Amino acid sequence: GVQVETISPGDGRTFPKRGQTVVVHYTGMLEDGKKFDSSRDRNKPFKFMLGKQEVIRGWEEGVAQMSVGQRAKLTISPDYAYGATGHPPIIPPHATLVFDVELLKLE
Repeated sequence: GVQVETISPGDGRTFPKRGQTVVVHYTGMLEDGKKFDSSRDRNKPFKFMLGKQEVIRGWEEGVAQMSVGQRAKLTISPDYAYGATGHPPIIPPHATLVFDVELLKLE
């Protein structure tokens, strides 16, 4: 599944719902800390629609548990990420992923 650990608190009140668009900054890392992707490096927040299945399951279910303004560490099992096949060569088979996610706003 996905484990959500707070880095810094959000408002504690505004949680995203299915169909809403979330705006986030994120960094994705493998278990040894290697970064594989980051919106901060592009200086461009990332948007996705909750429930559209346009991101991996853990990032979706994890952000659903975040409030606006929160920054959190999401640890995601491979079955909630890229599974047995992965995303070669950047994501190996059966990889647990760690994302640092900041929920900036809902649209």
